[PDB]
Amino acid sequence: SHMDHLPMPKFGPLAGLRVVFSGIEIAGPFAGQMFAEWGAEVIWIENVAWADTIRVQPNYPQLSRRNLHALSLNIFKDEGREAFLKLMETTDIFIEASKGPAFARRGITDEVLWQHNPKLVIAHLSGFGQYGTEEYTNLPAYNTIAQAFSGYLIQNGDVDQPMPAFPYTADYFSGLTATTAALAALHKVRETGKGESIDIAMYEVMLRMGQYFMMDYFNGGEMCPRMSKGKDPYYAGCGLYKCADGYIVMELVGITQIEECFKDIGLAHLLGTPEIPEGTQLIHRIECPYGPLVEEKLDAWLATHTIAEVKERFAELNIACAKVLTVPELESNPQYVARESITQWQTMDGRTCKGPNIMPKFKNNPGQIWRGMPSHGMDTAAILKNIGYSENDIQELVSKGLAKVED
Amino acid sequence: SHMDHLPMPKFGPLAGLRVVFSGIEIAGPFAGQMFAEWGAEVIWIENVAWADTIRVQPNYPQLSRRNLHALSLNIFKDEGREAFLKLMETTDIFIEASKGPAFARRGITDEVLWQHNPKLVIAHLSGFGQYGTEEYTNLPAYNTIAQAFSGYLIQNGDVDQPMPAFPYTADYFSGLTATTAALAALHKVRETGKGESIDIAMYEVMLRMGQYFMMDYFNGGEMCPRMSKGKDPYYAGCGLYKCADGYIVMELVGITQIEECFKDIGLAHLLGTPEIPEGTQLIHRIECPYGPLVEEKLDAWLATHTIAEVKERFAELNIACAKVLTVPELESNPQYVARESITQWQTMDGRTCKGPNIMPKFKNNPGQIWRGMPSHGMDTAAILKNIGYSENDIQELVSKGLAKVED
Repeated sequence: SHMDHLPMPKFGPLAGLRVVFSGIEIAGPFAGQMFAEWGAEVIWIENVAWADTIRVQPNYPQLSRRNLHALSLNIFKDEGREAFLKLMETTDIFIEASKGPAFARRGITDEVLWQHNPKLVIAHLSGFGQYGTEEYTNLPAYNTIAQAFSGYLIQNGDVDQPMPAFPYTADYFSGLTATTAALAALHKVRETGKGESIDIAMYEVMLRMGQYFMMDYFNGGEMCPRMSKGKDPYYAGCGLYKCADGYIVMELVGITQIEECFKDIGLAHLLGTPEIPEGTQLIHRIECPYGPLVEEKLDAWLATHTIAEVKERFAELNIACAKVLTVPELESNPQYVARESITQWQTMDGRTCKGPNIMPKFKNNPGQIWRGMPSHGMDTAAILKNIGYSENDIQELVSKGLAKVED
Repeated sequence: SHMDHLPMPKFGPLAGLRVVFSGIEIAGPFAGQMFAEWGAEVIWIENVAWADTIRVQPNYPQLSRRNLHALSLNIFKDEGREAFLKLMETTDIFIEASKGPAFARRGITDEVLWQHNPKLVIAHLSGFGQYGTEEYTNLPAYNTIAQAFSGYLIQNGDVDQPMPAFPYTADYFSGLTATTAALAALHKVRETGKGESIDIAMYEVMLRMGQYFMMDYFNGGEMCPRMSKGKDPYYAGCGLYKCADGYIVMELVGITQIEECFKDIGLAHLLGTPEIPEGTQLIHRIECPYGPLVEEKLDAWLATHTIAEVKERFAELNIACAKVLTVPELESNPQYVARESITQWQTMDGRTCKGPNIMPKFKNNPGQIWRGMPSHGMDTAAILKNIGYSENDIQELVSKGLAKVED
């Protein structure tokens, strides 16, 4: 009835949307919790005997589990499964992260889910997909493995040292993709009244994100080299450089930009040559015989100049650049301050917690932080009551080990 | 009327949705084109005198601009602005990437957009946001700058060499976020009938993606160190390692996993000590005095073993691992083959093009590739006719330099 709902402020583009997620750590819960940043009612399912392993992390979970309601229920066993499937009847979106088609193996097929709610949007997040070969389909999902398997890892790092993107980059791309896809499927529901199942394989997500140069390989050209110390694989004066008192990123692009920079770095005599003709806008480091010399002289000029000096000079010449900010430099940055990009909120246990604000910024229906990370099973009793369980019913579930209520 | 629509197959969760985007290169167009992967009608706006600079890229645009309709129109000038605002009247989502609030500066405020369509969802993608300080707000958007400004760059790379995530990682996270947020705002429209404006600042996107360890810094702990050659900052036996014939990623986690691996690598005598007690599941490299020795012996054992040998042994011990696949190894991988993860389609000029399939995989309404990348202004005439312009009207726009039709 009208009294049977979880209380929370009405806000955001997703007010009134009912999302439930089953999963631990980053990828799945990130996908689920994003809905909550933007106003949805999101229920975080944890197992009864053991909580989400994210909780071991000392601070991150205060951000990654904010705005959530906590259910602790064994969704695969007896009366716990009955409770889970009852919950599905009023759920709009269900997100789960598993080792392949684990839900189907345990008897909760999409068919079973749709029996309880034909409108349900189901997002399955896995390392290798819901179907494929016997060898790969049921393997564990890890960010490093997804990067390794997708060709993402091999293109990150230094010339002679590949490295993964950090931190847990594949988990975030995959989780975000799941949010996106579920919202898209939701659109279809609002016209047809028929749900959807989404097969998000982490390696396919990362495959797409690594295509900029890989498309050359697939279509008759060559795969790009890895960066050298964060410098562009192809274009001189682009990427990461070291100054006297820290790092900068820069983009040496444009006629006057190249002309005046060359003069500064002692290479004026290279201008107007066949190798660097009048009107050159971009220097290809491999194709141009002077590529390595340009880098040598650029490094030397930057090495003896401070970031402020470099920024001042690059501002004069309209060369796009930015200091590589260290973590201690973010909070006091005037743009961060003006936009309240880092904010504070209260934890459930009375402490001020610091971290990023809601992103992005919706004008008419902005997101907000309305509750800190909940404890294990904190909202179990309320959720079960809302879907028709008596106090006696809930007690029975708890004694049978099928649910856990508040600490 | 019913005859005034752009022809395309009905498919995907987003069939019938009308999306328009203004922008070049990656971030904005990636956001817009994703809608088209999943069935939406998406119109790509290009300037009249110059096309999207993405077109200079030899192969990537065949992937990044597939499934699109091409409009070439000067949306800020005279009759071109009139045409653009008329188009907005039947558009569901407008995405634009600009240097801050450039649209408002040029007279196309959100207020003006909503005058023509009060339901419109507007997504503004920029480097530093739609508001803030005079110093930062109107600066150019670059992937490297976003990584530098957000604390993402400083945490990627090697101990003594920071590097950006590759390729153009911030452009993809930011574009994807814009898609997600626009789809969320779309939900709100379908109940209230009122549109939304979304301020997606690239640095705020990347700020969120780099929080796993940064949340410790903000809340009384320490920022993590950078990885050493792709190895986990904290946990021994986790991350990237070099074998005899290539690289692997691994996860040394678990009691028997550590016990039997130690035996293999010549460290059996370290088991059952105060430093590595019976029942150790995870080795903290900094806290454990044997951390460096474990790495030394692990490197040595892996260095003399092939990937097949390592995989075979790690499969026996239930240690999660994967070969770092090179780009040439993807197509023939049995999982890629089974899932058709890499596919082919026809370009507009009659050639077979190779690249990733649609991701993710929707069960009931799968995405498909229905058209190759269009040419500059290819669909201008059709789009303008649909919104009420005569052949004479279009000719007038073309002669005035306000529109470009097909080559």
